[PDB]
Amino acid sequence: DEANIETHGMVPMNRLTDDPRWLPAMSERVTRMVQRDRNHPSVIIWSLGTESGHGANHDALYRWIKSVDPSRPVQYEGGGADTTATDIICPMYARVDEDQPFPAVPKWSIKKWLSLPGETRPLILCEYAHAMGNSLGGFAKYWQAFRQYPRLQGGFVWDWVDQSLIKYDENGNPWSAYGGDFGDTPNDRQFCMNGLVFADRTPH
Amino acid sequence: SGIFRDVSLLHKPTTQISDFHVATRFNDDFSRAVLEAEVQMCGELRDYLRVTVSLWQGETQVASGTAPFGGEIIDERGGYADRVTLRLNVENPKLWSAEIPNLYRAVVELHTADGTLIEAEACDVGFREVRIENGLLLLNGKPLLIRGVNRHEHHPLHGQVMDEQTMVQDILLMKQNNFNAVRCSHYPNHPLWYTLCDRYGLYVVDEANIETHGMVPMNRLTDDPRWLPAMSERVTRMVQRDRNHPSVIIWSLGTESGHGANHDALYRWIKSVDPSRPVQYEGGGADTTATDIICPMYARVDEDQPFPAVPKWSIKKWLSLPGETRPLILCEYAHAMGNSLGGFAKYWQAFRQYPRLQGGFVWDWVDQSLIKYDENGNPWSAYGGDFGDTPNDRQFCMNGLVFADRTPH
Ligand code: NA
Ligand code: NA
Ligand code: NA
Ligand code: NA
Repeated sequence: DEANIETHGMVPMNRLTDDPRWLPAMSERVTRMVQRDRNHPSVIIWSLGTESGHGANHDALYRWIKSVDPSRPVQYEGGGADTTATDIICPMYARVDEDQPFPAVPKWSIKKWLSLPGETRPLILCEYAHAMGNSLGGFAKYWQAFRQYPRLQGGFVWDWVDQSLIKYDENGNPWSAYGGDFGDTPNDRQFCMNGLVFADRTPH
Repeated sequence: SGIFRDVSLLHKPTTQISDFHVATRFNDDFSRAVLEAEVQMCGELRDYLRVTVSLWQGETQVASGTAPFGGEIIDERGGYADRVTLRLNVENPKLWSAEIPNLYRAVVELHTADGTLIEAEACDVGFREVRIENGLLLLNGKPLLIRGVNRHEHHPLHGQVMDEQTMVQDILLMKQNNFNAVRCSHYPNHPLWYTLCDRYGLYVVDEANIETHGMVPMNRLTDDPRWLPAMSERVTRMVQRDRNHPSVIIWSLGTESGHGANHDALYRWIKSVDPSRPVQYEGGGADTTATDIICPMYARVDEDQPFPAVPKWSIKKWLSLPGETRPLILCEYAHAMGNSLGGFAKYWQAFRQYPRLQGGFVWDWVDQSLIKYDENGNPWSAYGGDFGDTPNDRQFCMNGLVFADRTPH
């Protein structure tokens, strides 16, 4: 269960989440979620949101959940996927054997990530195997690793269903539309379609 | 068998230096060091006795300390009247490493209050700190990458007798081929070996002469308290002999003797007597309670070998097993028997990518072949069984990177 918080477009990404002025707004998105869904057994992990960098507000809210509901681990990928605000190493698109040493927030090979000096947490990708169009190449490599490494406990494919929308031609025939087809601009065209199934749930 | 090592006569005074330990501790950035030297004596105790430990860097005396015998109070019965600890401060010490083997000379003088010398002992001193922190083996605060090799004391003509020329030839070839460490497989070496490693610069794993591979199970003796005495002497007498050599950075409890209670006892003994060096031992699974380092033999890079009780996990997988945090250094890998070393590059790619994978020691340095001569008097290389010896294990004694005569494979 994930809080409705994402400030991806900010520069840097944690500009708001590290600002105490936004702590109240963020806290409500976290605390009200917990108060609402804390009795559902299906919910086994709480998430502070996504792509909002790592701000002090995250640390405060991470602790609030740990204090209010100890029965569920708390995770958050922002700021490097292994910050002090997450109980689980939850990278997005970190590869199996290849490192992507980006400055500040590198994406280490998941196998290498587990044994970095002093690291002991389990690793579960919150996003991996981007299923955009003709994709999922190398998917088998992730599962061989998941099965061989005890602490590599899986991940969440990105994602389930294409976010395409229906439009109609002059004859009333419907067609699948993506970014920009509604005169919307700027737009990121087909990047909204990353699913394993088509919008009508027909499988890719 | 036989008297395969040097024999000599040593004359010592009645009142003598019976033992001395040198230690070097540092501050956070190694900009300052303290050389601590514990000295013991035998003979009659007298107030006029003194010990002076002086540290030299070339012909320049950098530090010196003098004090009468009588250690600090230790327990309800006092202290050691026959011991004294000198402590010397050393600013900006030149650090020792296999890269730059900086050495100082420590001179231990036993003398009277006004300067009459009774006798003097000394050793080469290498200022270096070896420690494991956050899962990494650190040398002077930096994570090592062991480019090691196992080296038996072998000579095609002289057998197991070691000479300076041969030792020097090996060290030069090792360094010329980018090796920075050696393992005394599987016993304390000829004393000159350590002196050469100290001066030329090689990291050394000093190993007790203990191997019971042929027992069934392998720990039948090492887990038997009845064999604790024999085992303890091979470990303790080794530490007492080589503890002042800077090249020795790790103690080994032996090899292929399974894991028994005796190993646990001796592991603790070393940890208590010499906290300056990590202790390792591969028996019983390479990651038992008797080793500070995960030190498997022939564990593969990506492929697991799930043997029961003592599995050899892929080294990358071994590091992150739940609860594991220790560094991993193979005490043996890349068995170089005959046309071999295929897949060697896979190990080094992993060593470089994973911080906690800090290398290993190749098996091994030189073929254990021996020279025999034909009816025409011409020499040829022989192996298992060529001397009538039986049972024997044939060519299995030749696993080196170089031929017995040191010609490279
Ligand atoms: Na797993
Ligand atoms: Na997308
Ligand atoms: Na490494
Ligand atoms: Na062999």
